[PDB]
Amino acid sequence: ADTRIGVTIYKYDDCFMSVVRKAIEQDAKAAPDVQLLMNDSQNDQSKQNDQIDVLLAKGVKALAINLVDPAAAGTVIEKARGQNVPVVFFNKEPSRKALDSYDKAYYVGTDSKESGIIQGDLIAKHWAANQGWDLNKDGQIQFVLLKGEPGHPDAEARTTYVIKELNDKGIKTEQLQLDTAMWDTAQAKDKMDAWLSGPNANKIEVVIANNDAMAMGAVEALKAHNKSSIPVFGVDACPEALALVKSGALAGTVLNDANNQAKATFDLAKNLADGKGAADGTNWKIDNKVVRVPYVGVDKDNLAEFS
Ligand SMILES: OC[C@H]1O[C@@H](O)[C@H](O)[C@@H](O)[C@@H]1O
Ligand SMILES: [Ca+2]
Repeated sequence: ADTRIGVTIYKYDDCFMSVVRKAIEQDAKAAPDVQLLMNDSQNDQSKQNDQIDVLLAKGVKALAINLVDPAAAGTVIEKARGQNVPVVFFNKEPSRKALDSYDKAYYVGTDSKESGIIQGDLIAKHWAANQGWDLNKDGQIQFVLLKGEPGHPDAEARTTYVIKELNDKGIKTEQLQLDTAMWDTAQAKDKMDAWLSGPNANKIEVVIANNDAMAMGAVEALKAHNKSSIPVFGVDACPEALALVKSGALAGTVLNDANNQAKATFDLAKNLADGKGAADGTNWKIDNKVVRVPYVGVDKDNLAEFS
């Protein structure tokens, strides 16, 4: 009969996870034997926990879980273990210890630091090509940074590695501001607006955001202050962001490959639901229960390949 797979998305109103959610539903449409039970956890781990209980009570044969809280992986694993059901975590990466605590736990995502390195290289390229961006002519990038959720592996790695990569390439940096905007456009717009309204706003040379949603908020705040001359960099290559790379409102971004992350999540979940090896009949390379999908930098010079 039909194989039910339970899926939780941490919040449907996340740009990137909306792409992933839709892609996984398209993938399921192409598997006549599988029924997806899709849940919006509304950015609340307690809601997600209850949703998982309901899915397990409905007899799902696998779970695909996009955690609200990464630290809740253990909690979720113990729920799955109660039914001896496999779980494919995706996009918010559990700790190695959590993954190793249950032989039926897997993870699909990315090499988080790669996105930071790529973003840093993009900034380095554009900085070298636009020395007018060095407003105070000190040879250093005076930056502000809009961080994702504290503790989220992508937020932590993108924040560390964008700056490390710039510095390693011989570009000194001065952090003027850094705060979280929780992956959200409105929070980022308000934070950027505050920074532009504070004393020494005039020192800001480059805006770095851990994702496109926050970058797009910054773009709007810059526009409101007639400061669009300041470049903004993001991560994801969300559809709206690519339009802004085209228009010049966004200086660069980094494709976070939602389509392939969705496909790997679905393929592994379906195999595990069927009691097969996770990668059976696929080309996915699973390394110690993890699949990582490459990022790719995007700017006007290669936009034609992504538009
Ligand atoms: O967990 C959700 C987050 O995942 C990250 O990989 C994406 O870059 C963000 O846009 C998204 O908000
Ligand atoms: Ca400078």
